[PDB]
Amino acid sequence: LPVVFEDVVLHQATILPKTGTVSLEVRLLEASRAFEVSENGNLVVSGKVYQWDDPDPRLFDHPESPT
Amino acid sequence: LPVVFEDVVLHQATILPKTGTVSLEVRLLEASRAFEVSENGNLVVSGKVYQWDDPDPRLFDHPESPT
Repeated sequence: LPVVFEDVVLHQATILPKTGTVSLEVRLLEASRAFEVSENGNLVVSGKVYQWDDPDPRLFDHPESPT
Repeated sequence: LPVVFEDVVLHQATILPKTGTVSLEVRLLEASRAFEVSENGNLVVSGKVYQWDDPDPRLFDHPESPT
């Protein structure tokens, strides 16, 4: 699956504890091409994710050097 | 449940069939306080819906008429 992300925003940083686990939940809206990651009911990440329909190898050609 | 809608948007109008039925699917992201209604996988309505924490009757008092 070649994927495309857009307008990714990180609202808060989750801190992994030394002992235990943290549960991260992902909810997708296929129609609106929007996603949302949450922890304990608190929004942590949001943006837009959808499949890349027509990949272009041109995109990954290395850009002209700053120097 | 006193509810508050916000930034509601309608993308298309569904034509109720004369014969048969039409099924609408609604999805909520409680963390983002957003909702989407999809018809056959097509976005129809979008916005933000959340519970009204502190209702106040003063809001519904009729504004004085300019005439």
